[PDB]
Amino acid sequence: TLPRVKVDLVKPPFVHAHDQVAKTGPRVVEFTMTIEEKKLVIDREGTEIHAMTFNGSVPGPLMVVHENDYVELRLINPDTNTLLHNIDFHAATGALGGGALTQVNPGEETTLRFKATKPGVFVYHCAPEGMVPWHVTSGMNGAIMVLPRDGLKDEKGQPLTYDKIYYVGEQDFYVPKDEAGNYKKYETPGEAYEDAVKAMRTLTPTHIVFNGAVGALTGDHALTAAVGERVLVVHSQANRDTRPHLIGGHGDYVWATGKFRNPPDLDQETWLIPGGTAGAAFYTFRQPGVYAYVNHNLIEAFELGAAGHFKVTGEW
Amino acid sequence: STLPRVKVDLVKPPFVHAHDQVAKTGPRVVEFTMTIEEKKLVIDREGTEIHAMTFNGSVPGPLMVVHENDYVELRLINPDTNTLLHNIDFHAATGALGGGALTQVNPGEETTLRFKATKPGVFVYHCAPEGMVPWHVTSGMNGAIMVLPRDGLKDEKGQPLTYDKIYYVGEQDFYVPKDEAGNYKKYETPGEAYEDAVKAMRTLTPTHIVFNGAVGALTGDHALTAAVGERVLVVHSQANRDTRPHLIGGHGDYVWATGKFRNPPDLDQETWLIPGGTAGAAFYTFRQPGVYAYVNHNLIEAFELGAAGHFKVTGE
Amino acid sequence: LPRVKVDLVKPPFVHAHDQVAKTGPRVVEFTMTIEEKKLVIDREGTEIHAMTFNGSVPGPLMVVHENDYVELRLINPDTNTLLHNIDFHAATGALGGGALTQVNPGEETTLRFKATKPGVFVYHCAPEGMVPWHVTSGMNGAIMVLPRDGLKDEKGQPLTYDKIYYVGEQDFYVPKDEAGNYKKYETPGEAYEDAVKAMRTLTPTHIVFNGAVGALTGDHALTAAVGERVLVVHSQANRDTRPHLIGGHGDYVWATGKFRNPPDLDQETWLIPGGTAGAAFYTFRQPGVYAYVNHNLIEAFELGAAGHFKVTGE
Ligand SMILES: [Cl-]
Ligand SMILES: [Cl-]
Ligand SMILES: [Cl-]
Ligand SMILES: [Cu+2]
Ligand SMILES: [Cu+2]
Ligand SMILES: [Cu+2]
Ligand SMILES: [Cu+2]
Ligand SMILES: [Cu+2]
Ligand SMILES: [Cu+2]
Repeated sequence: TLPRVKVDLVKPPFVHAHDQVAKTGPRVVEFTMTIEEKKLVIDREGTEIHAMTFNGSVPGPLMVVHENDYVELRLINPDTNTLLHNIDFHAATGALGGGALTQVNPGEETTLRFKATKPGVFVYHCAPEGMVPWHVTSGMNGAIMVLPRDGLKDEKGQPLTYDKIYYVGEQDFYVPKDEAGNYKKYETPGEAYEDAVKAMRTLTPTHIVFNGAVGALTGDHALTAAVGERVLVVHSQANRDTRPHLIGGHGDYVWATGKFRNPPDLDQETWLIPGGTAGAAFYTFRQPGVYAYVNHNLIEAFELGAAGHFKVTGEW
Repeated sequence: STLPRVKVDLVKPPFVHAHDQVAKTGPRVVEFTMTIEEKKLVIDREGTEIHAMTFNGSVPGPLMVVHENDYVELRLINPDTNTLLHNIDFHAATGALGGGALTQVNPGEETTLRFKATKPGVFVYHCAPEGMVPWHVTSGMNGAIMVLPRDGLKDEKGQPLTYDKIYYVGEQDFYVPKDEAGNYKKYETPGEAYEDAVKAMRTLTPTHIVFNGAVGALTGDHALTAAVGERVLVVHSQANRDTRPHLIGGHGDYVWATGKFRNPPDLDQETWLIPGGTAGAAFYTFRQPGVYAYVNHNLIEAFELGAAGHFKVTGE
Repeated sequence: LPRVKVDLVKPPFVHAHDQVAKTGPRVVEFTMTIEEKKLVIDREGTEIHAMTFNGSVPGPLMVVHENDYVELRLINPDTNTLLHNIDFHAATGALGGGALTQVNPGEETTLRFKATKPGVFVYHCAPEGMVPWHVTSGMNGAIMVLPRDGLKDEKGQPLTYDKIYYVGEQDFYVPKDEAGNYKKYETPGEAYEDAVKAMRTLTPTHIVFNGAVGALTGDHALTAAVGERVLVVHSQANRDTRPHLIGGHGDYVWATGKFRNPPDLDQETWLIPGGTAGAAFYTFRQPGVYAYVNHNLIEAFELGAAGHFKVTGE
């Protein structure tokens, strides 16, 4: 009985078009994603890994719906892939049908549907029995935003409207090394499993990056904004704690654990986003220049890759 | 000596001894008794053994429940069968190092500790022998105590929150020493493992992280149970290292991440951070039947290190 | 706009100030001299090349009122060998607009920004391409921007402290050799290579309060008297920490240190994110000794994140 509306997901950090304040009532929003396993270069030294992704990107695209809409996803696992995948949504309640029904082997496809009853930004990631850590730390995760029917509100209940929105997915990678110390390459994901588990148990990442690779959000790929623009930055980490910080700016309004029924925190310099969570920060640029966006464990940002840039224009 | 007295018999986790959410009488002296027990314990599927230091023979120690402004009187017994000096620190107590400077007992002795529970919330209690604190805490000597508001739990709006079931999930990080051959080492006595224990703790990387003392301790047969419609409170603690609870398929409807009840709970949490040395409480109402997993959301720590349990929910 | 000059003191102590502003907006002037020097951080005599503001780790705590202007005269004497560039989490924009603020040995620069947001903020070195090395070498501190009307509890009522202490927690990554022994270098430049290798392990060899193991114990223990209201500013420019007052509590806590937000009550332990400064308010009710620790007990009692509070009274 509910009207359906198709959406075309875009590669992060960008987000598909949508209305902050819903212009209708509940609806069934239809999304589509194609799982893609592929080699990926994550740093400047040509370090390669077998990434497992949603739509060929790390992180997966940001989905945006409104409180009480129905999210319908068509997940496709082409026969070009070699592994089983089972998507999991933190915004949903229950098993969504059961592993047997959600699970998708190479050459299969399935449709999921659940009601987004809670407003906020949530993490979605793969959860294949016995290999959860592996898929998640291979890039198989993203986030979905469930906006309150009439947009975001400040601590006073007054509206907060953003002019721009970016989705920064933080990914921790655990690239296995040999005896010498050199990183290792593999022909297929499976051959990497053995060493991958061993590397993950060290609990020490070799790389921590935004949008899939070192520098992915710097240079000409830097995020953009103009003096006076209100920007919303959705940040997620599906497996490890992170602490975002906007160098030269602040988090005017922050939902560190990303759930909008809770009023936001003000004037945050840095905020902690727990592993397995998505967070959202709201900031209004008052000056031009270059603003870095980092994980404030500076070793993780400047050594392992967790840093990006914000190019802001306008007159000083 | 003016206050009425009541005796309570502690039970083994994840269960909690009988109690009233809404206090039925005024301040009382609640009497508890615990026997320290040093013993070999198997913590994983591979039969790995360690010398555990426990309160009442379990890891974690039992959950003590009292009401705000009651007096907690604990009789701590260290039988001569043990070999080490022990004591106990309550984060709920004031002065005397949480009562740690007053509860030093050698094997063959016993002591009675008493303090007023002036602050509502869940607190961690752990052993703190001078010179060997981390060693005892990471050997399993820690638990938690809940000081309920005299009027029970309330939501972010001041309305009562009543739970039908309560479970105490204690997360424990173990640092089992390995030899040059990469194998886990065994010992004749606790003190015989000190040197290696300290060297293993300084790596800051746990070999195991478990719920209720061992891998799978809360899975399968020993899975937590609930029925559709039941409100469940889950008290979760970690005496030494940060943790991030997540109920797969569910949420934290009302959460006190740092566990202090005078602070309004956070709503719709997908995952929440409980700091090392803190006890947290999450309230959830099951809507769909099935097996819900309860994990530490650093998926490597949960699925590779043991921090994962199960929730068997019945109903339609 | 009026200008006053204030003299900074070595932490854990804080320069005198008013909790409630007695005047309107002003320009508070501070001066700091960078100082690279060898430093012993543990009782085993382990030495490192510390990069510091005013010769101490952490740097001194600066205190101003919301909307005051902070003007800092940063001096990098020629007796140093590295270039430095200060960064303030309290400031908006990249301070140095018309001119660069980096300062090579033998140069100085003046910095000025408006403290528009109340709370405690981290300030630390941020040199192009060596940020983590300087920050983990001690070059960081904090600045408190008090609300004009002083602190308030969750009910909007005033909170006044009798004492204030600044505890800077520092994580060090001292490089080891083949045999597992800490390495020593002649200058900070010679250590760079091994330093980056040590930091990449993400595992500190030392985590200390006020620059060294035990720096806040014994004769240097923090002091208070029963009945006194104490405010403890705690910062960590690079790694998460979880303060805990053994035998006490955080009656009022601003874990992420921002005052426009009501504090949390009755905290046993609170998480302060890396790159953040937090503040805890407590009223001592009993005499005796109290420990102040990072509640990852291994980091506290094995790595050095522990200090003492000697309290007198009835
Ligand atoms: Cl910064
Ligand atoms: Cl999950
Ligand atoms: Cl303690
Ligand atoms: Cu997958
Ligand atoms: Cu998850
Ligand atoms: Cu003990
Ligand atoms: Cu403790
Ligand atoms: Cu510097
Ligand atoms: Cu910073």
